[PDB]
Amino acid sequence: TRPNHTIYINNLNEKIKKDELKKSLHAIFSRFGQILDILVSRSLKMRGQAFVIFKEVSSATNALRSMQGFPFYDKPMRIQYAKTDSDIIAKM
RNA sequence: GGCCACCUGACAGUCCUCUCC
RNA sequence: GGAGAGAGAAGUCAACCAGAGAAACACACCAACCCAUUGCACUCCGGGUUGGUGGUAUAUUACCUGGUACGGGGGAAACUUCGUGGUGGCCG
Ligand SMILES: [Ca+2]
Ligand SMILES: [Ca+2]
Ligand SMILES: [Ca+2]
Ligand SMILES: [Ca+2]
Ligand SMILES: [Ca+2]
Ligand SMILES: [Ca+2]
Ligand SMILES: [Ca+2]
Ligand SMILES: [Ca+2]
Ligand SMILES: [Ca+2]
Ligand SMILES: [Ca+2]
Ligand SMILES: [Ca+2]
Ligand SMILES: [Ca+2]
Ligand SMILES: [Ca+2]
Ligand SMILES: [Ca+2]
Ligand SMILES: [Ca+2]
Ligand SMILES: [Ca+2]
Ligand SMILES: [Ca+2]
Ligand SMILES: [Ca+2]
Ligand SMILES: [Ca+2]
Ligand SMILES: [Ca+2]
Repeated sequence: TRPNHTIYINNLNEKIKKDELKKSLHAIFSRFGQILDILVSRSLKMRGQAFVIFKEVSSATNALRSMQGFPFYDKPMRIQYAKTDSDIIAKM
């Protein structure tokens, strides 16, 4: 997609509990820039996926490039820019 | 006296309907 | 959301009333597995199995203790005793 503040991550290990997943995700993407929020749900349609909202688009980009395919909980991470702005960025 | 279905009724954390706030 | 009412599923129960009073079932939540899902969201929330926990279910229908209504005993009497849905079919 086109650059976005938020990156969409899928092909994540569905067995990891929400709290732990969000914490590890925060630990791995922290270095690219300030993270405004990380959204994760284990519902039928959202499981295996996560939305990491960066304060700066440039951070979404470096994070996406450097971490594409990163082995996370035994599965290579797939990353794309989110198709639309996350509410906090849009309502901003 | 027992066992199954069924009938009437008592009981009425889900759901539906109605009234009021 | 909340408060009433109707109906009523599941399940338990049976002469009626009252005091005590579980279980069953329904529902919700948690855990572990299994199945399904590769899904672009920002109003939580897939299914199944096993186990567990919970509620003005703080219910009421078993059971328990009192009386009430007919029946069977016994006793001068007083009174004291046991028993109390409809229907068909099948089991000695
Ligand atoms: Ca979780
Ligand atoms: Ca979740
Ligand atoms: Ca890790
Ligand atoms: Ca795996
Ligand atoms: Ca309710
Ligand atoms: Ca008001
Ligand atoms: Ca309210
Ligand atoms: Ca209410
Ligand atoms: Ca009713
Ligand atoms: Ca019934
Ligand atoms: Ca009671
Ligand atoms: Ca009780
Ligand atoms: Ca129970
Ligand atoms: Ca349940
Ligand atoms: Ca699974
Ligand atoms: Ca698909
Ligand atoms: Ca979208
Ligand atoms: Ca939205
Ligand atoms: Ca929600
Ligand atoms: Ca009798």
